[PDB]
Amino acid sequence: MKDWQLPSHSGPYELRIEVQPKSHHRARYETEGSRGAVKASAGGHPIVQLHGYLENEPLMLQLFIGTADDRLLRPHAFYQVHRITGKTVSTTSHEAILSNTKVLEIPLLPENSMRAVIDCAGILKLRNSDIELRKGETDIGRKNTRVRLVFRVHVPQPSGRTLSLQVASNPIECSQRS
DNA sequence: CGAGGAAAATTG
DNA sequence: CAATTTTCCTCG
Repeated sequence: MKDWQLPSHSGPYELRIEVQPKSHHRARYETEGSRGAVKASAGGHPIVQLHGYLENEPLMLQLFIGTADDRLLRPHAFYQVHRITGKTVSTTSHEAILSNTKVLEIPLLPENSMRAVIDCAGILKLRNSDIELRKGETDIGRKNTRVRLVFRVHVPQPSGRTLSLQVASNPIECSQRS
């Protein structure tokens, strides 16, 4: 259900998420698109801050979404939707649709305290029945209503070594019945 | 306003 | 048949 006790670290640098949301996101449907977005049982929007690269060179962070499978990940289902609310502090946020995969290329400014708060992305539920007739693909069919987040950064050091990171956020789950 | 809970439909 | 889902409803 959660594995936050076994980090890999990146030398003298460390890219980790600050305030973490709950694993019970509320993804609505394309037929009832109205509510459902970035929130938690009470209050705890997700935050992403890098504490390591302290050079005058800029950096670009990318997001990699992958369903909550067992060992090898699968091609993301369809958790792709926009948002709307003055509280949508889009200081650092971006999206990138891929062949059955969703990614977010969020760049980091130079001296902006390396801040990247997440409060401008909602969540849509993937109608399993619609993904059942999909055939071939192994996206959210009918027994997998859970996806996983994988944050990855890539900052090349001007000397002889690349600084790449890979974090894993909690799996998004809309089904309430175990 | 959002979210959760419950209800329900359909599919396997 | 039960599994699982689906969408709604109600509620905070």
